[PDB]
Amino acid sequence: SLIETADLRLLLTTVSTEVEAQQLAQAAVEAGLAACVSITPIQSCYRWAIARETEQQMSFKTTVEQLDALQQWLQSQHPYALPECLVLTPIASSVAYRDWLRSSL
Amino acid sequence: SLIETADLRLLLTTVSTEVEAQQLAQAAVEAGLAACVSITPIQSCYRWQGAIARETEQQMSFKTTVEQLDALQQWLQSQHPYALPECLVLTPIASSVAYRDWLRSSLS
Amino acid sequence: DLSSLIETADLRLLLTTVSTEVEAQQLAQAAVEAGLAACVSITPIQSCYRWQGAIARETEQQMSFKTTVEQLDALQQWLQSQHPYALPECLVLTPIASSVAYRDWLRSSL
Repeated sequence: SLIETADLRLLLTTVSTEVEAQQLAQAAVEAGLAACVSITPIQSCYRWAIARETEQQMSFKTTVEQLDALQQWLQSQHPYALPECLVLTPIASSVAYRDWLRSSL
Repeated sequence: SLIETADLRLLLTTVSTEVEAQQLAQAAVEAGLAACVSITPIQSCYRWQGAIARETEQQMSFKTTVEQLDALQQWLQSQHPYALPECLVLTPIASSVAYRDWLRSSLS
Repeated sequence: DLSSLIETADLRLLLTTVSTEVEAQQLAQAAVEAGLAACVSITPIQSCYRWQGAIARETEQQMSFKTTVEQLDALQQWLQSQHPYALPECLVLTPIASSVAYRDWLRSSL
């Protein structure tokens, strides 16, 4: 059952292509910067004038210990870009999932 | 109108296929454990069984109250196709008065 | 600023759903035009809920409005005048960190 959590983090960022998204996910998990990553296609509307672009939403599961390192490494992979960077803190998790995630880093 | 909230919860998990996701969503709602469930197709990448895997999955977001969360999670665990399901819980910090009321009422 | 994470308390994500892609695109455009959000993202989903006593499953568009707490009230009030549903979903999350560069872009856009 559930345990209240303060040290888990979800890092949400965007990249332009699926190819990049698949590569970033794999190398992030390979490097121990995230335990898992999801990729979701989205359409974004934003001011840059108003642009409408199709991109990939990435959600990286990680801990507060690995977060700063993860965010920097991601930016090193597209240093020209000014990507979305938003982090959420879950208030709870299962014991088992929390332990797997921490063990994977 | 907007109101600060502390008793709403979004439980996030993933399942393999669309059928699995539809069945689990319907049954949670029918059990009165979630007010609504959203399902989004995703690709995931993770370490499992000593390897890095890339797979297509369905992201699920169960909208519920703190009162039903422990029950929903115990139920999920008995019903989930994965041995170790993803289980992450987010807390909204605000809602409309009318939406907050709708969620709570759906589970009353 | 691109490489540095900072704690944020002033950023907000407002989540709602609408029925059609046309609706979503029209709302997202108008929110950015009016300075109420810096960025709006749209994602196709399926949602399951009880309606008129029966379990319904419907295709919808999930929207995520990225904004500040200074604009959040105005956004929500504006949404209620412009949303196609009688009782729209409205859940707001607080990101607790961002990059210096993204937070500044977001603030400067509003």
